[PDB]
Amino acid sequence: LKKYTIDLTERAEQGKLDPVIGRDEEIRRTIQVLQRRTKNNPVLIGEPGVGKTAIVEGLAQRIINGEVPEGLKGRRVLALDMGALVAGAKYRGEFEERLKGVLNDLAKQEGNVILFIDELHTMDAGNMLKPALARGELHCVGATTLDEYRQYIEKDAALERRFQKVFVAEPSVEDTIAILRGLKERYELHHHVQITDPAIVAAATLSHRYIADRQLPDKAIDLIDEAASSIRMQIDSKRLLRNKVTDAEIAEVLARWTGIPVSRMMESEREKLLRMEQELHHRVIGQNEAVDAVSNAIRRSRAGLADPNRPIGSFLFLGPTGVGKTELCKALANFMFDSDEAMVRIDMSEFMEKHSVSRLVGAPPGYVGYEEGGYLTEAVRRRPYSVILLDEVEKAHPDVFNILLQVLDDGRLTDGQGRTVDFRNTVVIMTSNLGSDLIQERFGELDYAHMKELVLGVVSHNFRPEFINRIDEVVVFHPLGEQHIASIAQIQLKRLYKRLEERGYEIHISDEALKLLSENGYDPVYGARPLKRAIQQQIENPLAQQILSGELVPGKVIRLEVNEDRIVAVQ
Amino acid sequence: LKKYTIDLTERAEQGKLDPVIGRDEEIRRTIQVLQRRTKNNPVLIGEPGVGKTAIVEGLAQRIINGEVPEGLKGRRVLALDMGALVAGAKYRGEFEERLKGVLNDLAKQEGNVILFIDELHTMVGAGKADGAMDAGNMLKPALARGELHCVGATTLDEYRQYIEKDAALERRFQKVFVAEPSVEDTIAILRGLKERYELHHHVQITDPAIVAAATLSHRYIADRQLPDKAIDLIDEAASSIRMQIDSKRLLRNKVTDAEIAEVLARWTGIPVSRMMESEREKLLRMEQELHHRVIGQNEAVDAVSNAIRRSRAGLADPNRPIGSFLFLGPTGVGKTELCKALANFMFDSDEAMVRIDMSEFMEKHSVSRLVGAPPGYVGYEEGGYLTEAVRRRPYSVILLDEVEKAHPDVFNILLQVLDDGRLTDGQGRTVDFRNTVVIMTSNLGSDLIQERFGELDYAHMKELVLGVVSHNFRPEFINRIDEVVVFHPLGEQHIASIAQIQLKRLYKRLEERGYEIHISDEALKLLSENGYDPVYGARPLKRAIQQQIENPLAQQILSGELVPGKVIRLEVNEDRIVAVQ
Amino acid sequence: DGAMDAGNMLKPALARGELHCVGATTLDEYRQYIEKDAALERRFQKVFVAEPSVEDTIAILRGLKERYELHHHVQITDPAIVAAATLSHRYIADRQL
Amino acid sequence: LDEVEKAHPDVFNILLQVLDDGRLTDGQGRTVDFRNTVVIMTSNLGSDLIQERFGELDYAHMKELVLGVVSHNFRPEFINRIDEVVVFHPLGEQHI
Ligand SMILES: Nc1ncnc2c1ncn2[C@@H]1O[C@H](COP(=O)(O)OP(=O)(O)OP(O)(O)=S)[C@@H](O)[C@H]1O
Ligand SMILES: Nc1ncnc2c1ncn2[C@@H]1O[C@H](COP(=O)(O)OP(=O)(O)O)[C@@H](O)[C@H]1O
Ligand SMILES: Nc1ncnc2c1ncn2[C@@H]1O[C@H](COP(=O)(O)OP(=O)(O)O)[C@@H](O)[C@H]1O
Ligand SMILES: Nc1ncnc2c1ncn2[C@@H]1O[C@H](COP(=O)(O)OP(=O)(O)O)[C@@H](O)[C@H]1O
Repeated sequence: LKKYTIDLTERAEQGKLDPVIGRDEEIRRTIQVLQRRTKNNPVLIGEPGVGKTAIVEGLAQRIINGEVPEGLKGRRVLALDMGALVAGAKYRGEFEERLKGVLNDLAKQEGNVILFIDELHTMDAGNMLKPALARGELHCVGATTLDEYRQYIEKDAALERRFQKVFVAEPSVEDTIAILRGLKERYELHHHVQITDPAIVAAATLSHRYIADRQLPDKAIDLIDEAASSIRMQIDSKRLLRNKVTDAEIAEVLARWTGIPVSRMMESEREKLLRMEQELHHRVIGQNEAVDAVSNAIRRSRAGLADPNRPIGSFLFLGPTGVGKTELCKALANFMFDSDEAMVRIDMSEFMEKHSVSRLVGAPPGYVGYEEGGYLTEAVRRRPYSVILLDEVEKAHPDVFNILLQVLDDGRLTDGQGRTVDFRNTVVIMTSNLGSDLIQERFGELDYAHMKELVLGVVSHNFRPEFINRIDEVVVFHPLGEQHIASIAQIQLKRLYKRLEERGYEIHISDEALKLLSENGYDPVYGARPLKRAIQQQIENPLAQQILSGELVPGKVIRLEVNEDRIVAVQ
Repeated sequence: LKKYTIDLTERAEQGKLDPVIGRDEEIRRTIQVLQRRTKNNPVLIGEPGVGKTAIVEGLAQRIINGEVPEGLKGRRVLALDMGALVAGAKYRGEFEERLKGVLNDLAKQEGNVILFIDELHTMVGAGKADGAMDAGNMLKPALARGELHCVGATTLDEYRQYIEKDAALERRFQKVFVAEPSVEDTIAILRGLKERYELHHHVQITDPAIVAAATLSHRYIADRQLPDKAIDLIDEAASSIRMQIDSKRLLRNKVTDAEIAEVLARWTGIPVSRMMESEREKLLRMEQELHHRVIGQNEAVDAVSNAIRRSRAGLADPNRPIGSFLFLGPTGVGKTELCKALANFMFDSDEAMVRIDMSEFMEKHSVSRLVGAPPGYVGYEEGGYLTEAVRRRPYSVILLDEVEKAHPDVFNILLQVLDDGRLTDGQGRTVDFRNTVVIMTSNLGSDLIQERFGELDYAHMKELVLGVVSHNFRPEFINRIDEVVVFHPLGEQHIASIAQIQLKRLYKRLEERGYEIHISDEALKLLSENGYDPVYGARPLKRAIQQQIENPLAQQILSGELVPGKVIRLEVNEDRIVAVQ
Repeated sequence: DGAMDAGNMLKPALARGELHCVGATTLDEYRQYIEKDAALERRFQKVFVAEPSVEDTIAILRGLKERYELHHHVQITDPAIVAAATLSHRYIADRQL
Repeated sequence: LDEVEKAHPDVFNILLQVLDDGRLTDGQGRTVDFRNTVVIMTSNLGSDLIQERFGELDYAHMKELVLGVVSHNFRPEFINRIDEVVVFHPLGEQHI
């Protein structure tokens, strides 16, 4: 009288119920599937929350209270017994006599009571229950993932005659909100535990902004119970306690593997004075042309106002290439993602094949290579975070020109196989390499508001008037002078400093000594690409010549001399 | 034997088997094979959901009820499962002791047992690990000696690449082809099976919901086979109504075709559900509902709305698409816009218009991009641009844009879609255009269409343009077109009515932001000077919002007097327009 | 035949309720050796904990050096501690920090 | 990696991870560090372009001439991850 008897009258006697809130059009689906006789086995597929707990607690609520009479109620079904199957059985084959005895002797009353079985994926998933499922015995409620469903339950053929994929879509933030609405039946009457409104949402907002590889509600019910365990054990660690529940309880639990505090995890209405001066302006004091996209074009995007089907956050940003684009697309990702993952560069410069059809926005059939294709074909299926560049589109023959008009408008959203692409959180920096190549020489009297109307007015509409008729905001990047790269040639040398103090050499360099490099440094054609090899050929390959020779001993700082026709820093 | 093989014959004595209706030529041919001396092994070759598992359940019901010959009288139909034989077979020859345990129990039965191996292809290469196969190589002597009576039931392409590759096992089975029943042959299937679903659901199922469970399944569900979806639909509908009596004559239990097409609209997306909607309001106003978003073009809508009424009355050719149109005429007149309207009428989504631009098919090598590459060539398993798109949406308006810019050898690809509604892919699969509307815009006579529209009233643009310059020299393509449609160019009467739905669909959301604008009547001809074009058409009107109305807000930010919240006007002056707060 | 249940026997303390577990073991050996036993990993939920850092294992090495200075009778110098954590992290790849 | 231009272009995506990070994923999912190897790729893409170098090409413009022929064969993300593209001159009479 122990194993195969579960009485569901007890569930209101002990309060053993965790109520489901949010899923009703995805659980009444698993009562539509279950009520059939062909394919009457719902297997619940996806992220958690249901798992044979929504149909069993959402079943006694409509019978015992008494709005409907007794001539209609009577759908009293039962639930899973799984615990004592493998445990307590010793032999080979005498384990099997318990599983055949649990299904055959529930037929003592000619089908008076029916039964569900839960969580069938393991193999008990079609080795000992397969005649028990094919004989039309009783119907069960499965629960798999999506990939473990196509491991076991769909490349079979005799099992999908009864099972069918029931997918649940990714849930709200209000999943654990009502978990702590009812559960004060157990918390305040005997322990007086309060958890405030900004403390339930705090452990649940971690999905669309913080980390998006993991599901929400597994990360919500566990990071509240650890934050609520504060009082009874920190009083046993051998004005007294904040009884006002704030963001502090979750932050001790959440930030014990990151290192970033509360201060930028709840970016809010007044927090936008605090999110101006954190990481963008300590690595470099500057790069304040692109701060406009987070100041005036941010009000209609992050307050529930992001309309994806017309560009509102698309602030246009121009310049040359290799000159500061790729760092800011990483440093704005460093300002957002707390790390480095934005690797995007698109140029239409030096490739002449018929493969420029797939680099647009995807390949229609008749091609080779859909797995990579173009770069933007793969940059949403990898992860939805990428900052799209557009360079050097102005050179090919004019049959290829006007295909840039189709994506920027509200005509069709242009995905590839049925799942979405990014329309809301992308700043597009493009590159203008028209006659701004002779202007890079001097930094005296450069135009900010004389540049784009009188220079561009007479040079654009001779060959093509359909390019700048839309695009008009032109402001230049930094002109390549002396001291603005003397900061940049210090950034690449200070990662040579840390490369060198690991072996005991601290090298200094003067304002005179690093503009010795500037005669062999930058290129107006490539940007700041020949800066790094100029560090190798001028100092770093002569430096390793002297570290190995032993004439630069660790400990003594060395200075330079001006000398004969090859310029190296010797004693 | 009793550990693996489900006994179908004692599952028929309890009444647990589905009543099998019909199949008496495929059951008799099965018994004709099951009574052979050697190789008495039928294989019920069909397709998924044809009824080949419910043929042996109509053979096992037949042995008990006794309509079998003497010789099959009193047999047992055991349903061997090759998934329960490779179930826990970890070690060496744990599988082979399961067959040779089953095969030696079948020899103790001295031929009184029929063995139903459902899905024989799961037997080809079962416990195969070491080398030589172990399931259809252990049965191979007792299959050829006429010893174990093996009713197989596989599908035809699972027979083709599993059982036909073992040519020594392919001969031990006799193909009893189970063709799927027709739409009238599955009503009698479902008329007798309806009571087995009435007793399970406690739900009354009318034969109106059964005569329409099969005509709507066959017409609209094309991937499945017929007595699998027609019984899926009634089981889904009886479970949809089983909610309405549990929780919350007018609280009904009856299934009618209202509930059957509602489940099928919830499956595929075709809303032909009930005419108690505004469809009675819609079926004769089918020509003027297009006029809501196709301004003018009375010859255009009376060709497309009369052709898609011709098929909703069941009167059109079922070996031909719903409409085959040649929309030759000027650019920006209602050519591409009507097909969006025709998709937003028939399949009520203008995203169901498969636009194909035939300037991408300028040269002759680029014709296997539409139809698919042959076997062995690049882009074979990808498919074609037209055939795979119609396999995505078989219910779509195909727009073939500027077909005069195609190669002449792409109209040859487009002779079979028009004549028969078929196009074979490069992989030998045929796609079915019988539900699509193939509309083909062109600019081949547009120089002579535009000059004579206010001269030759409504019919002489059709005649006499064909033969001097236009398409008659390649004559096989003209007569396959359903209606050749010429487009009269737009005057000022239409572009005033065409330039009113620019923001009409976005109008129904953006009121509380601070925008509601009524019609201003002074800047009407500012857009009617660049937009109303006799030569280039009304397509520069879409740039006449991107160039005329939307400019001095989104770039005039930094000066510091114009801020949004005030609705702009336009008046006829030399203004460089102002905006007062 | 009837054996092979060293962990199965433990679970009659889970029938008691007395069975308790803090799984700290090899992760992929926790996957394929706890394969069929769902009654050993009932709701043991994914909470992060693994290898440290280079400056975290310098504190490991600085407190453990007295066991290695007295086993070998050498004087492990604090440059050798930092260089053992930085260079092994950089160069040795198959091993953990 | 000699005769590198004869490799299929799906081998350069595998080779790119070597020059990007120093890592390369084994087909069993093992990460192999290449940060202490010297990876040399021998190719002759600009073969008939260096045979005319003896007139007015002293390895500065000649480096950019062969990197025009090579950029038609290798991806631009691949060539920038190469530390040093080296152009070999043809051997004179005194070298033989
Ligand atoms: N002639 C028939 N009379 C009565 N019921 C039928 C008939 N044909 C099919 N059915 C029923 O319709 C369904 C058809 O499924 P099956 O009989 O298994 O066909 P099937 O060919 O085996 O499909 P698969 O893909 O191989 S499982 C079952 O529920 C049958 O009971
Ligand atoms: N919508 C929801 N309503 C109520 N509880 C939820 C909801 N979503 C998640 N949960 C909680 O999250 C936990 C998920 O755990 P579990 O159901 O074991 O995961 P799985 O479904 O993957 O087996 C449950 O304990 C449940 O209480
Ligand atoms: N703020 C900056 N100002 C100038 N140059 C920079 C800055 N940040 C990075 N760089 C330079 O950009 C170079 C990389 O540019 P390049 O290789 O031409 O383009 P990409 O990285 O997009 O391929 C680095 O060598 C670095 O010196
Ligand atoms: N007969 C018409 N009815 C309704 N709108 C029209 C008509 N003719 C032109 N238009 C408008 O003109 C625009 C034409 O744009 P576009 O599609 O670029 O031209 P085309 O159809 O020639 O390719 C459409 O957006 C449409 O709103």
